[PDB]
Amino acid sequence: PENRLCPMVPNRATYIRYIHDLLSSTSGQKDKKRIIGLDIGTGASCIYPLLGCRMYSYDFVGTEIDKFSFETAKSNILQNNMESQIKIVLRSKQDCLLPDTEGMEEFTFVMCNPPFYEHEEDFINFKQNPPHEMVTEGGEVGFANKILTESKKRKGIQWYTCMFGKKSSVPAVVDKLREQNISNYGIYELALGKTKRWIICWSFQAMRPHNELIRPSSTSLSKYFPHKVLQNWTLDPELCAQIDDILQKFLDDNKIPWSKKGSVLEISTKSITWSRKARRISKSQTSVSSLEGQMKCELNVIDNQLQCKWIEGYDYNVYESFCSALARALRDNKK
RNA sequence: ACAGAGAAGAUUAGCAUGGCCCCUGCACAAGGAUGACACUGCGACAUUG
Ligand SMILES: C[S@@+](CC[C@H](N)C(=O)[O-])C[C@H]1O[C@@H](n2cnc3c(N)ncnc32)[C@H](O)[C@@H]1O
Repeated sequence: PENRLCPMVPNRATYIRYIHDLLSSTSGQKDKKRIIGLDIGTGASCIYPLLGCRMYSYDFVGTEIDKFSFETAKSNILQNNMESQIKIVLRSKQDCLLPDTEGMEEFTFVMCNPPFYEHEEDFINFKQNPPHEMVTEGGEVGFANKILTESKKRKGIQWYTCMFGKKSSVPAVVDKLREQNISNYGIYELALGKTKRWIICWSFQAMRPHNELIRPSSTSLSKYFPHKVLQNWTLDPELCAQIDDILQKFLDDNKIPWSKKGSVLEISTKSITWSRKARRISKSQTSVSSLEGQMKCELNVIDNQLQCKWIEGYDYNVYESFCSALARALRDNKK
């Protein structure tokens, strides 16, 4: 009402589906536990908790800055019957953006939509069409810097996300992420007519989501992409026959732990045992007996292909080494 | 009714650069080969909004 007064945007729905895919692609053996969310900037609409409840039955905590917006969020949830699922908090301009858990479990994800102006003169200079809601010191980069700074002290929250409305933002915030050595992040490019958006999610945990969620197809921001998670190959009929035997001999001759999972073949590596360094260190008397770096990935076969999708790890060297070894394994059998 | 095109110049053919798999090697470096790759450079061109 104060700033939105329109339900036409489906970007809220797509942001929530991105949350769902980012969680369901990174859950694993973990049970379907109660999931609680955080909406920094719940606003007088609180669309994010509402559609994260009506769509996947999550729980939510909404942190607001404005008295009117806090009251309106309370009313909205009161006539929505998620009183027992969602909570709302009013905070002053100086409070930390991440509220205390207050005895419950730590949030599974934090998700925001930072304010995106700096001055009222700049408001008018760019677009003050007739309308501290849209004002902050630094913009969507300064707010993201605050969130990044406070995300050192709450690492239990798995998936931190932030939404950016200017392409120039992605360089700065991704540069700060690389300064703080957050390897597991991602950019998701949206599309609404001509408008584009950038969901720069970042986590401090091992689970890596799908490529379609961290690496956008367009190579415009190719310098800012996270590491690769999936490396696909194309097969030919003799390999499309001997694929099972070749994968067996590869994964068994290299001292590589593995086990099958129905229609998907798995792996569980606690040390690189396929690199040349692995066999040299095993064959040379040295104090270290393992090249560190965990990994979980799945090798599946679909229609003359082979996929190596990463599903765990803090280190990209292990994934790249396994991918290259597998590619050579295909090559030394196709011919 | 209020957050990427509204622009730097880009992308790309390409030439370098960098790791990765392979071989050689005790290590580091060092070297070849190859071909699955970029969070690195410069653009013989080619065309755009
Ligand atoms: C673009 S609005 C996000 C509104 C969101 N799209 C919604 O569902 O209404 C930016 C938000 O930043 C929040 N915000 C700004 N500074 C804050 C602070 N210090 N503490 C809490 N929230 C803050 C405001 O409450 C505001 O809702």
